[PDB]
Amino acid sequence: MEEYYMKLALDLAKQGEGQTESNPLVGAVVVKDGQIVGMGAHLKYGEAHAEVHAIHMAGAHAEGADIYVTLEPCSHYGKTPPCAELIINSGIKRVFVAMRDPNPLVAGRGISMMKEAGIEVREGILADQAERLNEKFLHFMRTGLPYVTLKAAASLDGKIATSTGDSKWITSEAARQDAQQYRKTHQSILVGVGTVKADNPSLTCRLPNVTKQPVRVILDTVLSIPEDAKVICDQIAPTWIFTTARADEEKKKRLSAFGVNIFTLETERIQIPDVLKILAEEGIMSVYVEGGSAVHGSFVKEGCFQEIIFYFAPKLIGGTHAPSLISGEGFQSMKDVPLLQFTDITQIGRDIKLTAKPT
Amino acid sequence: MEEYYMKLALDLAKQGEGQTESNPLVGAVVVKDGQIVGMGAHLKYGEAHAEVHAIHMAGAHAEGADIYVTLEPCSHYGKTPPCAELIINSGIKRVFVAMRDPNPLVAGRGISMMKEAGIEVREGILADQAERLNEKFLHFMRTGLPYVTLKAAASLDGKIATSTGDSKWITSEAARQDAQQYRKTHQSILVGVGTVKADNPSLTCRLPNVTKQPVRVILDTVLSIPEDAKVICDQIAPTWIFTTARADEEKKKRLSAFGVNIFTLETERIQIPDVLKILAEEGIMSVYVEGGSAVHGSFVKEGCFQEIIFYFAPKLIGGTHAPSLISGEGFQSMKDVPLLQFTDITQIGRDIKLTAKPT
Amino acid sequence: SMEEYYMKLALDLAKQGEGQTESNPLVGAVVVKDGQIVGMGAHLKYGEAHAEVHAIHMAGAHAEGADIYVTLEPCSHYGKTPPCAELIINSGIKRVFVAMRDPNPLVAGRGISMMKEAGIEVREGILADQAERLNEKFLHFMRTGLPYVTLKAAASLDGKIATSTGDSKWITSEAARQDAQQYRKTHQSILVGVGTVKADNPSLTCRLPNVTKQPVRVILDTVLSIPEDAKVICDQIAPTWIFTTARADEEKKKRLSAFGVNIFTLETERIQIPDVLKILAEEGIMSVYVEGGSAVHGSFVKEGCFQEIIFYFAPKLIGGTHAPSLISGEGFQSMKDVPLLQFTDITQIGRDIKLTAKPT
Amino acid sequence: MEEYYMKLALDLAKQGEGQTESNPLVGAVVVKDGQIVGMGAHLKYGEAHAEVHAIHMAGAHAEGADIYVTLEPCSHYGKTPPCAELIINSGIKRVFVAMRDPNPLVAGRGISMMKEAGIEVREGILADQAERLNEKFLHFMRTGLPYVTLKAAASLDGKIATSTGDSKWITSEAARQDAQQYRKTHQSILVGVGTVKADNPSLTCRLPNVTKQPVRVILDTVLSIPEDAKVICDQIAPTWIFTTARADEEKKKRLSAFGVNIFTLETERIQIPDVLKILAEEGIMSVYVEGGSAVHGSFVKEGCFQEIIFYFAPKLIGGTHAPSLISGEGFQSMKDVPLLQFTDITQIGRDIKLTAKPT
Ligand SMILES: NC(=O)C1=CN([C@@H]2O[C@H](COP(=O)(O)OP(=O)(O)OC[C@H]3O[C@@H](n4cnc5c(N)ncnc54)[C@H](OP(=O)(O)O)[C@@H]3O)[C@@H](O)[C@H]2O)C=CC1
Ligand SMILES: [Zn+2]
Ligand SMILES: [Zn+2]
Ligand SMILES: [Zn+2]
Ligand SMILES: [Zn+2]
Repeated sequence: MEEYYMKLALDLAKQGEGQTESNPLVGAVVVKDGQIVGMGAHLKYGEAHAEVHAIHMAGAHAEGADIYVTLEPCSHYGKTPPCAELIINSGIKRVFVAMRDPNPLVAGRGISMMKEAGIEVREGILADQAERLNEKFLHFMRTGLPYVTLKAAASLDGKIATSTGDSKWITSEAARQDAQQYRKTHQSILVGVGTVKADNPSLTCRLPNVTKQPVRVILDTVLSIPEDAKVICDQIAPTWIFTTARADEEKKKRLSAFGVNIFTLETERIQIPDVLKILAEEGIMSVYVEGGSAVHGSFVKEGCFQEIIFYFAPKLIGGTHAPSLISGEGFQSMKDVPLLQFTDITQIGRDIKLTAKPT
Repeated sequence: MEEYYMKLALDLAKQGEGQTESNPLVGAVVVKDGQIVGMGAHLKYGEAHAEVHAIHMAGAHAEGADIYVTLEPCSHYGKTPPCAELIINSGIKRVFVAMRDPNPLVAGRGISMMKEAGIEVREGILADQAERLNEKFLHFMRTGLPYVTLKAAASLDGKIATSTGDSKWITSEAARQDAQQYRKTHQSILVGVGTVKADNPSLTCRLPNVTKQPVRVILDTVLSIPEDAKVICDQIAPTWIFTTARADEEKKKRLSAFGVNIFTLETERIQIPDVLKILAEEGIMSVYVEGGSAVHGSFVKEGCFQEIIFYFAPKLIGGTHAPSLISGEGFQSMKDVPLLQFTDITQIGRDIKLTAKPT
Repeated sequence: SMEEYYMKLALDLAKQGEGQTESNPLVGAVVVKDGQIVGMGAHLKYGEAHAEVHAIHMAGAHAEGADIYVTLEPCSHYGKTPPCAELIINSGIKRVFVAMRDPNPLVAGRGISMMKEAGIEVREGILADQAERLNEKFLHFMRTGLPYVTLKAAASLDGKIATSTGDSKWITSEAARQDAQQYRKTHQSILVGVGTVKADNPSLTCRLPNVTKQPVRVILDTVLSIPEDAKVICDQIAPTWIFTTARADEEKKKRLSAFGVNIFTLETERIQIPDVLKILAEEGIMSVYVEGGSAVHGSFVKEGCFQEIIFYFAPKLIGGTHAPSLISGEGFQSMKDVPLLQFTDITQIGRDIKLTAKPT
Repeated sequence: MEEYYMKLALDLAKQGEGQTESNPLVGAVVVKDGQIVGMGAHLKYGEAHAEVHAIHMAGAHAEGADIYVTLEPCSHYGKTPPCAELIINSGIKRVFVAMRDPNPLVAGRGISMMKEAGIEVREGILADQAERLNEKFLHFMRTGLPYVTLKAAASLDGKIATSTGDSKWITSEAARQDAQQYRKTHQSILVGVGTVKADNPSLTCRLPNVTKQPVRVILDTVLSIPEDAKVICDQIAPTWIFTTARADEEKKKRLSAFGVNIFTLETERIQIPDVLKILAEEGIMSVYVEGGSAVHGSFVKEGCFQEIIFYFAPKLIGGTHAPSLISGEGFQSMKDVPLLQFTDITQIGRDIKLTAKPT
C-alpha cells in the first residue's frame, strides 16, 4: 500500500510531460483513513504545483492525512507560502517524499521545515522511479551541466556521408520524423560549422505544439560561418555561436545585432566542457548534439555525453576517407575506451535505432 | 496435414547438414494409409539419397503410398537409377514437391518424368522453408558462384580497431562464440594476409563437435604472409593462398611443402570475381569472409556478397585515423549506394548482431 | 488513438475511487487544452464532488476551449449544486467525449442533450466496454432494479460439497478460501441459508486488508430456527438481516431485535428468492454474494437470479450417490429448459481450479 | 551434444505414434565420426525395430560407431536375431539407452547381452522425455495392469443428466469430438451394460484413419445386455463381456455364437481389480472407461485409474435426484479421499476439459 500510493503519484506526475518546459514533473497523493481524497500533478509551467492541486482537491480531508510526493516539497518562503508550508497548515500528519531536492543547496530544507513542525517524513519510497521521471532535469541540478544527447544517422558501416561528403538521405523518412522528436525534448540543438556551411540546416523542431523553440548552437573556431544560413537568418529560434579570439571584430558586432549570441572562448580551440559550462549558465538544461563527425568525436573523447542515439540504415557506403560516425582524437588504446551499455533497440521503418548510455 | 509431413521432411533433411558438403540437404517421408512408413534424409556426400533411404524403409508399404520430398527427386541416369524413377517403380501414387531443381536444365524434369507414370504431383508445399534450408547451395547452383557472407566486429561507432590497430576486447566472448557457428556452415574462411599479419588467427572451427574444418583462404598479393603463421603451421585445417606473379617461386615451394595450396592469378591485382570463380570450380560453394576492412570493401564494391553480419559492442572508439568497418573505394553518391534489408536484429550478451541482405 | 489515451487515463483515475462511494458510481474526467492535459479528477467520496467538478476546477481558465473526456454521461439534474453538464457548458469546453450514457433510463441522454444545445460537440463511445466493466454491478442494479447476484461454491472434482456422511473438512485449499474472500469485499451483502449458520456458525465478514463498512450479512431462515447462540447475532461486527415467514415465533423475533438484528417477515410459507432480492434491492443493496446453502444456490439458479457463477474445484474425487452435490432442489426436468451460460474465466488457485461463467 | 542425439532420437520415435499400437515408441539414431548416418523409429506393429532401421541405414558406418536408443535394445530371441545382436554384429563401439525395458523379467537382458559382448553401455540419457513417450506402455509393463483413463461429461454443477434422465445437450459436439481421439489411443473401451441398455452405442472411433478398431468391453453382472444391440450384431469390432455365474447359460451361447467373447468371472459381483488383471493377461495394455457413473465409482473406489478426464459444460442442470458424476458408495471420510493433481486445463468450444492424475 505504501508504494502503491506513491506509484500513483508518479503516474499523475507523468501526465505533465512536455508541458513544464524547465520545471520538474511532479505528482502528489493525499490519503485519508485509507481513502484517496486528493490527487495532483504539475501540469503547466509556472502554474500550480502538484502538492497544491492535491491539497485543494482533498479539502477538509487533508488534516490528519498522509500525502505522497514524488519530489521534495517546495520550501522557499517566496511570494506565497511554500508547498512544504502549505502541507503543514493543512493538517497533514505524515508525508512520504520519494527523493530530495536536486539542488545540493536546497536539498533538505523542505524535509526539515516539515519535520520540525511535527510532520513525520519518510523518504525514498520508489525514489528509484521518482528518478527516471526527470533524468535530464536532475542531471542539470546535480552537475550544473546540461544533459547531452549525441545523435546521428549512418550507414551500416558507420559512415555519416560518402567520399564526396554527400549525405543525400542515408536514413529513411521515418527516421527523420523520429529524430525530430528529440529536438522538442531538449533545450538546445548543437552542430559544428563543418555541417552548417555544407547544409544550411534549419535546426527547428517542426513537431506538434512547439510552444517554445530550442536554442541553436554552432561551434566555430575562427567564426567563418556564412551569413546566408537559416540559423543566422529566419529569426525562428535563437542562435548562439561559440568562437575564439580568431573571429573578425566587425562580423562579430554585426551578427550580434541580428540577434545571434556570440560567445568568445579565450582558448586555442573550442573546448567542449567550456561550452557546456556556459550553456548551463544561460539556463539551458539539455543539449541535442547531432552535428558533424568531428563534433561528435570531441564529445566522446571528453566524456561529455549522457546519451547515445544512432540510426542505422540498411546500406553500406564504404570509402576509407568518407566521414565516419565519431571522429575526433578517439582512444588509442582499447583498455582506455569506456564501456557503454545498450539501452534500447527499436526498428523505425527499414532502419534501426540503437540507443546507449554510460557505465 | 500436407504441411505436417512436409515439415517432418524438412527437419529430417537438416539432420545431415555439414555431411554432404557441396550437395543438397533433402528430407523424405512416405505416408501410407495416413501412417508414416518411411523417413529419409541425404546424410553422407556421394551416398544414398533421402528418397532412397525413405523408400527402402517404406518397403512394400511404398505401393499406393505418398511421399513428401523437399526437392524435386533426382531425375538423371547415372550409376544408379534416379530417385524419380525409383519413386515410379515402388508404386507410389502421390508425390508432394517443395520446389523444383535449381538447375535450369533439370527443373521440372523429374516432375514430369513422374507425372508421366500416372503419378499425381503437387508442388510449392513449404517452398520457402525448403528454400532457406539449402539457401547457400541454391545460390551456388543458380548463380554459379559461392554464397558469400561478410562478417566483422566493430565498436558501436563502426570502428574495428583504434588508430593504433589495437582491437583487443571489441567483441564479447559470447559473440566470438556465436560467430563461430558460421565457421561450421561455410566451406571456407577468407581474409587478407593483413589479418594474418595483425592477429595470426587459426580461423578454425572450435565449436563443440567439429568433425570437418573449413578451407582457410588468405588473399596474399605478393606472398608476404609469415611462414610461421598458425594458418601455415598448425595443420588443423586446409590453407589456400591466392597470390599474383609477384610471389616468390621458391617460397611457394617452401609453403607447398607445408600443405598449403597456392593459386597464382594472372591479373596485376586480385579480383574478387576471379578467386570466387576458382573457389567454385573447386567445389567451394559458401564463403565466410571475415577480416579485411579493405577485403570487405572489394567484395562490396564488386557486389560479390549475399549476407552482411556485423557485431556491435557498447563502446565508442574515437578516431580520425581509426579503421572503420569497410575501407577502400566506396560509393560517391547516395543515389548509387545499394539498398540492403535487415533480416535479423539479435542481441548477444552486451553486444548486438545486425544481419542484412541485398536488394 | 490519442483520444483513447485520454479516455483510458480518465478510466484509470476513476478506479481510484474504488473504496469510498458506496452506491455512487466510479467516474473519471480529464480536460485537455491544446494538446495539454490541464485538469484531472474522479469521484472520490460518497456525497462529495463529482469527477467532472474536480478536473474542471484544476483546469482553471484552460477549460475555455478545451475538451473533456468523461467515463460516464455528466449530471443533468438540478438539486443542490449546479449539474456537472451545466458546469461543462459554462466552463468553455467546446467538446465532450462520453464513454457511455447514464444507466437510469429516466436520465439516459439528458446530459448529452443539454450540452449539445449549448453547441458542445458530444462524441459518444470511446472505450465503452471498459467504462462498462468499471461499474458492472452498479449498472446492473440501475438498469434492472435488482442487485448483482454472485453465486460461489467449492466442490470436489466430481462436484460434491461433502461425503455421504456430511464430512467436508478439506474440500477446498486455503489459497482458494482466501481468493474467494475478496468478493466479500466487492459486494454489499453476503447471502447464506439457515443450514450454513447452524452448521458452521460463520462470521461471513471480510478479513482482507483494508475494509470499510462491513458487508451486510443476510440469512435466509424459514421457521426462524437460527441459534440465538451467536455470530451473525451476538457477533456485533456487521448488520444481519434475517428473512422469515409466519411460522416464526413472536417472542424470539423481538428478542433478536433487542440486539440490532433486522427481521423481514414475508406473507408466504416458502421464502421465494425474487421476493428477497426485491426487498434487498429496495433496502439499497446493489449486490449479493450467495455462497451459502446447497439448496440456497438451487433456488437462485432455478429462479434464474444470478449474474455470476464461481465454482472452485479441488483435485479430489469424493463420489458416491447420496453425497451432497453442488445444487440441490427442483432443478430442471427437461434439458430444453436448461439455460446456457458462458465461461468468463478459468484460473488456477493453488492445487484447485477456479471456474467462472455468466448467463448467455 | 550427447543430448542432441537422444532428443533427436526422441522426435523420430514420436513419428510412430498410434501405429505401433501394442508396441512401444523407440527411436534409434546411429552416429559415426561426428555425423549422423543412421536414424530410425518403430513405425509398424509386428515389424522392424527402431535400431534395425538406423543400422541398415548406417551399413558399414555402423562398424566402430555409436547408436542411441530411447528404449533398451530388443532381446526377444526368435524369428530373427535380437536387436541386441544386430548392435554387436554390426560392430557397434558404444550404445546409449535412455531407460531400461520396463518388463520385470527382460529389464536387463538387452543392456547386458551387448554389455558382455564388450560394448560400453551408457544409460539414463533423457529418461524423463523417454518416460513420457510411453506413459501407458511403461505402466502396463511395470504394474502388469492396463493404463486406465476415466472419462465423463457433465454440467458445471457436476451432473450427467436431468432428474428425468434427459441428457441431450450436455457437452457440445466439440467435446464429444475431442473425446473420440482417446478411442484410438487406447486398446479397449470399457463401459457397463447400463450404457448399452441406455444409448446402444457403436463404441468405435468413427474418425477416418483407423485400421484396428479398439476392443469393446462391457461389464455386465447378470448378462442383461440386449442381444440385438450394435455392440454385438454390427460386428464392426471385438466385443468382450465380463459376467458372473448369474449369467443365463443359454444366452451366453446365443451371444458367443455372434463371435462375442464372454469372460465369466468367478466372483459373485464384478471386481474391477479382477477384470483388469484378466484383461492384461490377454494383451490389452490400455483401457478407456467411458460409460458408468456406477462403473466410474468402482474404478475410483478401488483406485484403478492412472488418469481421469472431465468435460464440463457452461450449464447448470440441478436436481436432488439428478445423476452425479461418480455414483455408488463413495468415500465416507475426507481423510480418505485420494489427492489427485491437475495436468491440463484446455477449453473445447464452450466446454472446459479438466484432467487430473493420481498421487
Ligand atoms: N547523418 C548524420 O547524422 C549527419 C551527417 N553530417 C555530415 O557528415 C559530415 C560531418 O561534418 P564534419 O566536416 O566532420 O564536421 P563538423 O560538423 O563536426 O564540424 C567540424 C568543424 O567544427 C569545428 N569544431 C568541431 N569540433 C570542435 C571542437 N571540439 N572544438 C572547436 N571547434 C570544433 C571546427 O571548425 P574550424 O576548424 O573551421 O574552426 C571543425 O572544422 C558532413 O559531410 C555532413 O554533411 C552532418 C550532421 C549529421
Ligand atoms: Zn511546490
Ligand atoms: Zn535423388
Ligand atoms: Zn457529475
Ligand atoms: Zn529392438
